[PDB]
Amino acid sequence: KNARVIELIAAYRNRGHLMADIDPLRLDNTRFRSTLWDLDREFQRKKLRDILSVLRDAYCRHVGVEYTHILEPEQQRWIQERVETKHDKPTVAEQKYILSKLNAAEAFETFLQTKYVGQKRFSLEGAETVIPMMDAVIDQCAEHGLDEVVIAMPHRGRLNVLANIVGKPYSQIFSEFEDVKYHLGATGTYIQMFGDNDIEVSLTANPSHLEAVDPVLEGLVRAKQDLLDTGEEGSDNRFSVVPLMLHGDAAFAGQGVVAETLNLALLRGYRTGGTIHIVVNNQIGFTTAPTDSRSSEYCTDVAKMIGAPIFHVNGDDPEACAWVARLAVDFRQAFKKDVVIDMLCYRRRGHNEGDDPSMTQPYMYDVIDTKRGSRKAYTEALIGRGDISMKEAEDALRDYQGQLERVFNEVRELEKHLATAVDKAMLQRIGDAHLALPEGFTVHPRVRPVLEKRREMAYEGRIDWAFAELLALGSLIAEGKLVRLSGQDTQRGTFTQRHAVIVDRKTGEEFTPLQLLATNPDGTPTGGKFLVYNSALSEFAAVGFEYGYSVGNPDAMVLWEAQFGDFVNGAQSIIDEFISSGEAKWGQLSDVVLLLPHGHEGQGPDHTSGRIERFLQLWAEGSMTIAMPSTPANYFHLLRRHGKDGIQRPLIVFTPKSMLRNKAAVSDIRDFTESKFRSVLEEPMYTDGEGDRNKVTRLLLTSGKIYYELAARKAKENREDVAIVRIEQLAPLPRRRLAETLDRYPNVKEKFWVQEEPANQGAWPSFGLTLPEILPDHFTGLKRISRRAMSAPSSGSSKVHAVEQQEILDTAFG
Amino acid sequence: DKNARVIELIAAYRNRGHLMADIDPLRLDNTRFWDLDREFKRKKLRDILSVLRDAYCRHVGVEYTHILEPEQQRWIQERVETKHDKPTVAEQKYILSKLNAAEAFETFLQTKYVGQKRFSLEGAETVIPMMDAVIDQCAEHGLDEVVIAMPHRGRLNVLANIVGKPYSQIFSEDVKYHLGATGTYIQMFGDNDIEVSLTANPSHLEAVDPVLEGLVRAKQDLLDTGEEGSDNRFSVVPLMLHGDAAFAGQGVVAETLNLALLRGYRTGGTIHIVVNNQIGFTTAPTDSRSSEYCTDVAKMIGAPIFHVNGDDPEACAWVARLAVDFRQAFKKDVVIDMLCYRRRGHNEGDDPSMTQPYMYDVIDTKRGSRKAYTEALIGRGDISMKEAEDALRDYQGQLERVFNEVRELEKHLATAVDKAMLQRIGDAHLALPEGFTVHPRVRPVLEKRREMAYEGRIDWAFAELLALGSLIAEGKLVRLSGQDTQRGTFTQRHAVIVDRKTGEEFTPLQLLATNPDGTPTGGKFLVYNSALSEFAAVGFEYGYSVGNPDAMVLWEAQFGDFVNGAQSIIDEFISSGEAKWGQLSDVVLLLPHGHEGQGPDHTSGRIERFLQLWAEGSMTIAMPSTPANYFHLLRRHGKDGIQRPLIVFTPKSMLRNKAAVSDIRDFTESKFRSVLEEPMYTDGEGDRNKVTRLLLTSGKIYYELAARKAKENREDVAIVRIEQLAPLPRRRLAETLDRYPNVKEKFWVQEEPANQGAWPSFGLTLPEILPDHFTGLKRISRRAMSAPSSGSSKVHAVEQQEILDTAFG
Ligand SMILES: Cc1ncc(C[n+]2c([C@@H](O)CCCC(=O)O)sc(CCOP(=O)(O)OP(=O)(O)O)c2C)c(N)n1
Ligand SMILES: Cc1ncc(C[n+]2c([C@@H](O)CCCC(=O)O)sc(CCOP(=O)(O)OP(=O)(O)O)c2C)c(N)n1
Ligand SMILES: [Ca+2]
Ligand SMILES: [Ca+2]
Ligand SMILES: [Mg+2]
Ligand SMILES: [Mg+2]
Repeated sequence: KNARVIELIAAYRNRGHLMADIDPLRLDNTRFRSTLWDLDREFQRKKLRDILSVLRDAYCRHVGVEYTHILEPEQQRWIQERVETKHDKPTVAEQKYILSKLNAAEAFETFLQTKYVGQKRFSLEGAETVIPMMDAVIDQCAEHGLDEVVIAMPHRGRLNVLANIVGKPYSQIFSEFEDVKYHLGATGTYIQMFGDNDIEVSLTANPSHLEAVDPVLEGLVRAKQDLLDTGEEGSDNRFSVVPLMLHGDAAFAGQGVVAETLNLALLRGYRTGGTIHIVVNNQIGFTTAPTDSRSSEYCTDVAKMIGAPIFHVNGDDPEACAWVARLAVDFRQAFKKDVVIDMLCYRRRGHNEGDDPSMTQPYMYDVIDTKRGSRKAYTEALIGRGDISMKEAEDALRDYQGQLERVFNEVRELEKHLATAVDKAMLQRIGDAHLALPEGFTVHPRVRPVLEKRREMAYEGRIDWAFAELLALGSLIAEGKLVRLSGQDTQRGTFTQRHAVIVDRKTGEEFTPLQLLATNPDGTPTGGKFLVYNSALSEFAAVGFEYGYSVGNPDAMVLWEAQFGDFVNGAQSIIDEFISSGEAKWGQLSDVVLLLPHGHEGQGPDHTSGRIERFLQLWAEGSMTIAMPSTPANYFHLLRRHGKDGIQRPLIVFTPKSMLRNKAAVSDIRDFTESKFRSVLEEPMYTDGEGDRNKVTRLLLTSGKIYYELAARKAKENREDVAIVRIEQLAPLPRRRLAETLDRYPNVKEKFWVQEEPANQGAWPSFGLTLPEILPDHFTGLKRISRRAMSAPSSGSSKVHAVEQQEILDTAFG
Repeated sequence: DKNARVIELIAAYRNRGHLMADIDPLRLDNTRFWDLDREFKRKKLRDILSVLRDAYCRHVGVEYTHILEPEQQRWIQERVETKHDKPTVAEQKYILSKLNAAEAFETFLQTKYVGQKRFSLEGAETVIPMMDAVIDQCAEHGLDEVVIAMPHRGRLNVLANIVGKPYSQIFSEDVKYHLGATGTYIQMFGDNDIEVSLTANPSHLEAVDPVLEGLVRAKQDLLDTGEEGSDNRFSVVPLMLHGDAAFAGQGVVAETLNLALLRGYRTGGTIHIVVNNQIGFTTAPTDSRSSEYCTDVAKMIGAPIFHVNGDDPEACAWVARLAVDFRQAFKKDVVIDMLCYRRRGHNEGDDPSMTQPYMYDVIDTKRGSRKAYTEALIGRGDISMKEAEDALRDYQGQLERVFNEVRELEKHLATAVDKAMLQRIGDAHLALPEGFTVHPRVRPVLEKRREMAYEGRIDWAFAELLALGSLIAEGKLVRLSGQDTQRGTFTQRHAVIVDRKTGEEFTPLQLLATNPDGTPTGGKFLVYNSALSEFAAVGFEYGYSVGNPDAMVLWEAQFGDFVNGAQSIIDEFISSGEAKWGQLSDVVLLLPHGHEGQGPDHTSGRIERFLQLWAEGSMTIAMPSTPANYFHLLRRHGKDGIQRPLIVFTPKSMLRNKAAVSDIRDFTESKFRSVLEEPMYTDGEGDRNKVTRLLLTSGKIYYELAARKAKENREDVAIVRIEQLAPLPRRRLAETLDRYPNVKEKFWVQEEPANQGAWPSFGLTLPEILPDHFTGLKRISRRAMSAPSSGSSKVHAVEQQEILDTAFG
């Protein structure tokens, strides 16, 4: 009999949530419907009736608890102890405060729908309990003495969140009203009602693309945590900046970026010490029922992927919603792990103006039409429970009216009225750092010559691309800059060229040579730091995270590296919605760098192109910098200009693969110490040699590694009649430098744009249209030499590639 | 108290025993690992404990207590917690032959050719007898086909030893590692056979996952099995292979798992095999995931997960067969996490000890699962010394055969319908089932559709249903899906209508699947509301068109602006599948497009990006301006006998523009017109010779330009529409412009920013393909923008008016 009791306790803990009264609409009519002598027997000693009452109150009332899937026994025990105890009833003051938050939320929803037209799609009606729930999250974070709560959410209830959570005044919110305000960033200060603490509250910008902002929030919070010296890269483990992420039920289950972002939660390179997730589960997605939106019992089932506790709560019970919000913050503080709150509610009205929701959901909306809002329900429950008197409920209705009056009145009143060159000692210091190994450190025999060659390059020149990148990042760290670099296998490098982190052959201990540059020769810190990580196998979440990280710390140097540029299309939503367009749409600035390994080498259509043409198509004056450098020193100056220009603009770099090891693609020490970024490059025979520019009758304009192949062919046939000009900066077009360079070749009779990429790809679709328009005296008659237009970035065969590469070389010199 | 401790101990093994199971063949985690004669209710505590250790703590880690269905938990419990019959010596020798063939293939591949290391299955050979066990168990269930999707690793090994392709066809002439293949699997110890196919894929890991599901669902619908079938067998099985780093990191995995039990997307359960070699290129699992297992995402749909030791090919084969049986019993996904290792470096330039010295010092002391299983069968006494010798002569014989075989290879149409068809589709909207209650606001839509069918003024929404309805009447399977596609985002479609009193669904176009005499046409209308996914949903529909080339398959974006969420499918499959793999798709993407002041995410389907991806006959790209031209576009696409994707930029407010309606004769006596002139010149009293300014455009801006022309009586201006954007209708465009001899200036007019819409490609292409017609072509558009439009509807309205005033200035 005592074995049956242990099985009964486990059944309530494991599956009690399936019986919990969580749906305020009670749509599922079969949810609840599908010995007595032992009830008074004792089984710590407790009677079976007392065990069953504790289990029912904890697991089968307005809170459905999912936690037995958690592999950590200490986390399961922590939830058990706090959920399976008699809870102290909230004070009348706390209850009145919860009611006053529901009064503010409904008074805001009432004014919006009444004052303006076309506001229905933004309505939080049937879900107003999310306002005292969010208030409880922020208040509990303030109680923990934390510094900031950063929110990401979709558009539903956003302005209500602006007024009743962020604390933005109505005059600012509805200043020259109308849609753009449902996507803008905001900041405020939350002051505790019953406490003496305060906390910063911010709301990040987002597109309409639901859940796309999720990794952006995490990056943004991580950047703020690194700046506050809290968390993973901090001295304290408080993670004093809390991500609060809101979601819709259909989007949370359907968008892949949710899983990608959850997968980052405990990674050393991406953890934020746990996110508080709130799903506004109104059991609908426009006209779509949950049975067409997901293959699981709950919209939050994806969170089981990382063993996050999940709390399903009845949105018509704001006390249970506030209690669960505070429990979620406490769990996050104790275990530094994500918590999901599934708030079951409803969408009172139609999705938008042209929607009578009974057309597609007659049953749900016949039930919704018999519902009285959370505010009225809570006022009626408190009255029935004897917690408040008739005068107190009447005073609360007076508070609702005064709050509705205030917003109508306040809005009425508003209606009435730089050098990048470094010294040689800097290069030598970065070279020496590669050999300044910790005591007893064992280097892998294949990594040892790379280190020794870097010391040699630092003092003797012939600096290759891989070392020039580290010279640029190392010199920024020495100057006090925080440098964050990440991507797939970025510590070692996809092409075994980087070795930013080296691994002890016997212990596996990591050593980061560039980190030595964060300390000045005298021993004082520079203020700089090198944060280098291997990312998860994600593009969408990883690019979103790095974009968010550059927003969170505008003073950081933030670089994301694609394994091959070909895989960045997995992050297209981030490129389209944030990187290329965030500045013009929201005034949100990012200095994020995308490194895209690019080049035709015969490795197939998915190991060849970063789709230059797509980034050039997205570009519009002053949105991004787009470059394809051909020399290590020009890449070094490109990165240093980007980190020191004081301008927050994304940089897109088309980086090499085989050209990393091309012996002609090396730079002299003077190119680092006495030069700057060159947007346009001429052949060294004309700038440093005995070449005669006046013999040139044919000019080849190009970008990237094909220059070396064109230069080798010119050298082989002694073609003095042909010159090769490189466009290093593809966007913005270096109009003046390009015009001044071409004027130095007066006998040119024909000009060709030469590229490896197909005719419908690379720089030709934009340069072929733009160059004759911006420089008509220089580029009227410009012709293209390239691969034929293709539906894929290249052929699948390395043999076909080699024939096509040779046809480009023969056409340019034909 | 003692009996209570036993019940708690049993639960502990069932719930968490998989944490102590000996699943890692490398044993890298060094921290990983009384009265027992009393009989409890009746068996001894020692025997109860031994059954739990063998079931949960040996070479198989079982995760199943997360499953909400008690009958599924019970089914696994009964099959795992019992004394299993040891495999016969014949089955053991057969598992060994599959380990011999797979390892020999690997040794041949790393010796004969250079640049192959990156495809090596060494350290993971056990996936070959595991896949063989899956397919053999599906054949034992009498199923029709197993369709495989997998990444690069072991692909050619899978082709020869699973698909059964000959070496002459495999090594004939990197492309081979991405092509589709088909074969017949013949049972070794059984009398059944089953079709085995391998689908094509890009290098983009996990991208093929929803494509496989779509492909399988199309095959299931054709075989009348599953969700849309008469039987519940789901006789076409998706077998999906994965890598451990990709399975945890790619969002498309979760999106595809989310489709597994949906009425519009279910395939009756997928068998998932993760080749968990505990590494991702140079990245350790602790940098790749925030969960204990790479397969933890599968708990999202309550799938059972089996973690298996890849050095134990018997446990791997047993788990594969159990997985098939679970899939058949519950029509739900099963995940097999095969723990193994990657013997060599990721590729030619990789010494894996540089980044993982500890793992590769352990890997260097490992003997293959072939040498292991051969020696373990001697240790067990299951095979003799002569048997072990002959098994080595099987290996050498297999190694010789492939060297000798490749040595020998190296030596040697009208779209118009009759008025009765239109009337039938109109009548269908009022042919309600007995006792059906129409929603009052849906009632006038059905009555207006009968009226339009007989009297004309046919709007866009009805013209679409006239095209789909007429195809169904002709015997075509029509599959239509997308976010809120049954009703339509703009409340315009009503393909499915909902009973106000019962919630019963009624599909008017489904009545056209039955001829007037009562016989079936062979056609069907499959219309669904999709999940809130773009990547998986677009991938699924692309896959569905590949699986049934005879189906009319349409995917509709809520707004064209959200299709960038499916960019990997557009780039890797739709735009390029034909040229890269010879794989054909006739998939239709419907992208609601147009500048109306709803912001940068409710305005553009990015025409410029699709036009940039296009290269000679890869896709058809269109932006129709009339309901009848859209009708003929869809009917041409469904009847042309060409498998080519169609990209359609569809309207939003133009759905209700009273000028954007068509006459019955436009459906009954016309065809698709790639180029459209103004009706005043083709049917009216307009004089083409008065025209001095020619405006070329596409889409709804035509109506605004035509309204302005009419207002000012501008006989000097003509508006020509390009309905088919790609391929450019060169001949029809040249012949149309020749009819306006007094034209002194030509303008391309568009709503979209200068760096967007059709101008970036037309501005470069039109003066090149038709120099006598388009030299001097100028652009009238919005200024170049970093976003598709402004955020303000006020700014939009000013910009729309500046375009109209510039065109008539
Ligand atoms: C990636 C992505 N894919 C599609 C859309 C389109 N989309 C929406 C909007 O863009 C407006 C479109 C409708 C209109 O106004 O005409 S709402 C929505 C339904 C949301 O359901 P859920 O999460 O349950 O939340 P709620 O119940 O709280 O609304 C979807 C699909 C998008 N924005 N982002
Ligand atoms: C979406 C996406 N993002 C990135 C890549 C790049 N990528 C791969 C290749 O394309 C490049 C390397 C080519 C070469 O070797 O020359 S393999 C890989 C590691 C796979 O790990 P896991 O799943 O564990 O499998 P395995 O262990 O069995 O290898 C990653 C990251 C991709 N193809 N797709
Ligand atoms: Ca900058
Ligand atoms: Ca076709
Ligand atoms: Mg919803
Ligand atoms: Mg792997």
